[PDB]
Amino acid sequence: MWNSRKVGVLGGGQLGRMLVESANRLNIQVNVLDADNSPAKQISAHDGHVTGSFKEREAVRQLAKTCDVVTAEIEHVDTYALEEVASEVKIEPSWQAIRTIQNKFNQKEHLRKYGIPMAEHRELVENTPAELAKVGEQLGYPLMLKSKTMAYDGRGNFRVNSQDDIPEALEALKDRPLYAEKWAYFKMELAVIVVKTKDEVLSYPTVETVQEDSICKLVYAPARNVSDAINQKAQELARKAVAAFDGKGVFGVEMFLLEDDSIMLCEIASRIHNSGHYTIEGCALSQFDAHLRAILDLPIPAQSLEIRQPSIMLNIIGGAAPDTHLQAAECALSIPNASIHLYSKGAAKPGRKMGHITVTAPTMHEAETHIQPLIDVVDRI
Amino acid sequence: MWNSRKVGVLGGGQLGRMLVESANRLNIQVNVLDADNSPAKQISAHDGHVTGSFKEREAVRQLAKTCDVVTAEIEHVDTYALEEVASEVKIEPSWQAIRTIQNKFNQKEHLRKYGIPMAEHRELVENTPAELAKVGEQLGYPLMLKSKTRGNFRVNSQDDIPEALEALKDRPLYAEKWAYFKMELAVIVVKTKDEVLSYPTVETVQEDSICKLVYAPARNVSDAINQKAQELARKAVAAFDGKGVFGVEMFLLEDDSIMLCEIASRIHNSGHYTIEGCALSQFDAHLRAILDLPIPAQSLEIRQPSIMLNIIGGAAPDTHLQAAECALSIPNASIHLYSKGAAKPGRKMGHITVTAPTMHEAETHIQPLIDVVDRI
Ligand SMILES: Nc1ncnc2c1ncn2[C@@H]1O[C@H](COP(=O)(O)OP(=O)(O)O)[C@@H](O)[C@H]1O
Ligand SMILES: Nc1ncnc2c1ncn2[C@@H]1O[C@H](COP(=O)(O)OP(=O)(O)O)[C@@H](O)[C@H]1O
Ligand SMILES: Nc1cncn1[C@@H]1O[C@H](COP(=O)(O)O)[C@@H](O)[C@H]1O
Ligand SMILES: Nc1cncn1[C@@H]1O[C@H](COP(=O)(O)O)[C@@H](O)[C@H]1O
Ligand SMILES: [Mg+2]
Ligand SMILES: [Mg+2]
Ligand code: NA
Repeated sequence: MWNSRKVGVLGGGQLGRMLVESANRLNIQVNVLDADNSPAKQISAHDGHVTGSFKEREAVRQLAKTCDVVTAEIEHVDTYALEEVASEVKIEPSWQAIRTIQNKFNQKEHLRKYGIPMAEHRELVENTPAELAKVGEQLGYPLMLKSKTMAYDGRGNFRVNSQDDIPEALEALKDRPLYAEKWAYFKMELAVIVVKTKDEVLSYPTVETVQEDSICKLVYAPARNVSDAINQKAQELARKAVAAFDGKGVFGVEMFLLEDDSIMLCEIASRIHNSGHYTIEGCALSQFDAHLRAILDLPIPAQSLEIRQPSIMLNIIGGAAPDTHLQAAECALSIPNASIHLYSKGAAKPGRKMGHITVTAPTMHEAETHIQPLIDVVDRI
Repeated sequence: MWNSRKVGVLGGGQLGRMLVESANRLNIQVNVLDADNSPAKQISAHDGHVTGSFKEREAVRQLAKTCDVVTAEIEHVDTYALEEVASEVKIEPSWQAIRTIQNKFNQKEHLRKYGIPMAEHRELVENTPAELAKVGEQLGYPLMLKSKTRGNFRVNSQDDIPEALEALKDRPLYAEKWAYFKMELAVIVVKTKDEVLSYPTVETVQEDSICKLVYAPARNVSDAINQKAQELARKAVAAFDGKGVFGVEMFLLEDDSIMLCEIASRIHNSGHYTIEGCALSQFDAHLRAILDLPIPAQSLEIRQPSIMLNIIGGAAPDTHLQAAECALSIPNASIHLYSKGAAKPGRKMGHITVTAPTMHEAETHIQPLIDVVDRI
């Protein structure tokens, strides 16, 4: 009815899985495109999934020929197959938004036309040290070396501190299209989850995030020690970046806070984002519930995106050992107020996002205290 | 690891479903024994499930054979069948405790040995008019005609006896002395290998004999009554062997004293609010309890006032859809549909839990949904 439609999700990792939990609560059929038995398929026992990859032309097209709206839980999808099937199903958010967004360098130039403040950069026309060395004397060291495509979870980033790191950097991001970014000296990082609807623009509070080795680690929601003046500029900034893109759906906005208190965009995501996991226990409508509603033109009471109590989300990243992530979840079993989410991801690879723990509390202070020991254990591994 | 043990659950209705939701978060495998595509199995795509009824000796024996522990999501389960296998698989909570509980008369007699304040009652051996009549004289009217095993009949005076008896024909009974409560109460208790914990006392509301609404916590009920209820609950449940979540329904008497209504040996309707209401739901709590995992006390506390509205089948096989479609627009409304599909009259189709910082506030948001459901 309002829930008879089928939703095609390109990608079926943890994100796709949180989306399915939300789908399941409303009895909306979610057909997933990804490997068999992926995280999302694991909790949706029916026959509509499609086996194959989201960057796969014919797999992308089959999914679409069987669903009323096709969405994505990842950006590195075949937007060409999507333009091809644009006539057979609705796509939200838009294939052009995804195509743009999926190339970081391209995303950025798209936004610069829009006024968006963002770190200086230089594309790398070949992958020579000569080239890099050059760009180095153009924007200084260190600098962030980055792959234009396929990057997520710090996977296409490489900090270059000196000209002596050059070969390692290049090796590291071997055979990928690159660009370098002038350093961003942030006093903190922020993120706003924006929701684009048929007739409205909604958003959650600004949160403070902490990244290490280029990967998100913690999220404090709402953001600590930030004036309502900053929260605000942050929010405007985020809505602006989003308005630059076509589509209904949840959008993730990453910004850096300058020592000067001014704001910079770090990157924009045309999907459900790690920065918003706290919404599950943190608000009445999680980002995941929100996103389905948006792409299905279902209501979204704004009150439901307000934060119920303070919270902190800690990621459970693969460590040196492959058992290691379990030890963290295990410790979480004893943190008061800690909600544990394991991704059913398989082999835990170092740096691999394997699950998250979200801790709430009537006050940050107290949420901070409940979680310390778990960060402590997490830290020593 | 700590989450490599297998859980087999008898039943795959909305209860097993939420129980499955919780294990999927922990990636703990659940083999459900029930029909195919049961609400629960649909959210658990693996091959360990068993197709059958939890009333058939063999379906059951098959499930134990593939689990570490066996638990249940419905009370009417075969406990002799379960008994048989307590040799091959651990059963939590006890088949004995289950067996005792699923008979309300026996459940009742075990609990008097323990001091559980309850209604006086009288066992009907004959299901004869003359026998009932006598009882009535000791107990007074009206009184509650009850089956030990929809199964109740309020009897007002001598004359209703007749109607009252066919009314509960086939079944054996005992009648209960009237309870003049001013409110109904419920406590979700958690029996751990080591302790008996409870979540807060909540107020429950019925309609046509089916839970309709629950107010968490119970409205304008002093802190003392709350704790008294919690105490009584914990104490009755401690009279049982085995681990796991137990739901205890109580009567608040006019004099503010508490009387036990009944105990259910499992995750129970009155506790659904614990999903959005507490850091650890009753589903989360059960899985931990049975598997011996920590259960931090604070995680059992109510984060904010919440109200759960059950979504009950009406006359139309779609109506639940109205309720939920109306709820899409209710502020702070967390919707739970059971994928039971086919709406029949009075069937439990889903539930909605609405939260807010204050109970008054939640009542305000949910009102219209109530009217809605009421309109139909
Ligand atoms: N210019 C930069 N200067 C300093 N640190 C950066 C810069 N760009 C990225 N980072 C750091 O790495 C994190 C992840 O980088 P990002 O560009 O967001 O890639 P990913 O797609 O893999 O998220 C950022 O949150 C920030 O900590
Ligand atoms: N002794 C009693 N006097 C008044 N009402 C009673 C009595 N016993 C049961 N009831 C009412 O009947 C409803 C169902 O009774 P209960 O013993 O819980 O039966 P069931 O297991 O069938 O729900 C109760 O929740 C309460 O309203
Ligand atoms: N982190 C991220 C960025 N873009 C998508 N994801 C999530 O990460 C997945 C899987 O990452 P992994 O490479 O560890 O399997 C995606 O499908 C989605 O759920
Ligand atoms: N109503 C109830 C009573 N005891 C448990 N349940 C739940 O009801 C389900 C089945 O309800 P139905 O008869 O409508 O199919 C059971 O599996 C369990 O979840
Ligand atoms: Mg990022
Ligand atoms: Mg009852
Ligand atoms: Na950092």
